[PDB]
Amino acid sequence: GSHMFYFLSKRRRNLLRNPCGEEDLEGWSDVEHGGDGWKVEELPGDGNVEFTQDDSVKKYFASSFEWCRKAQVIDLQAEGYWEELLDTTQPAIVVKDWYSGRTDAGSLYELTVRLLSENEDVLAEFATGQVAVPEDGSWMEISHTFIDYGPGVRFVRFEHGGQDSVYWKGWFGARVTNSSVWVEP
Ligand SMILES: [Cl-]
Ligand code: NI
Repeated sequence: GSHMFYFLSKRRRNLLRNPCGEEDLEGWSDVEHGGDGWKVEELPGDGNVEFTQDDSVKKYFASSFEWCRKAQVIDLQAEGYWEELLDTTQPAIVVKDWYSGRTDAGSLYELTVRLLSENEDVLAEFATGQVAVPEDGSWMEISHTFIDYGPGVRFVRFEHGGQDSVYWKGWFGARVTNSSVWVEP
């Protein structure tokens, strides 16, 4: 009620802008448009129809027949995570993403998240490599929690992407949405 655990718990919030495409590609950088590029689409066109545990999620980004990628760099200090706190406490940095594909074509997904120093030094890294998206159209979560990452972390670089497995014109690639980065104690 006055301790750091309480405050970090209270200030926990997604630090990624525009996680679902409500603002199109706004807030996303190093946007790479492989094939026909990224396209924001709405939930239930139907199919497998899952997106459970969060009904606020209405849209997703769909990738095409060559890699579509996009990234965001989060300034932890600017969001109020004190340099001293980051350096000695190294509080949990939790990154999550949701991906799915179509039932009429396979697709691939990849996530790379890095903790960077003030000068873009790569201090920590989580990387999925290329991942087979579920054939049945279901949404899959990926989650990684960075701990014990050492001093000097200032930025979180979140990068993800998708492509189809069929090389077809249109948007048959991996779909991504509800991406998150937050700090917890
Ligand atoms: Cl949140
Ligand atoms: Ni307290």
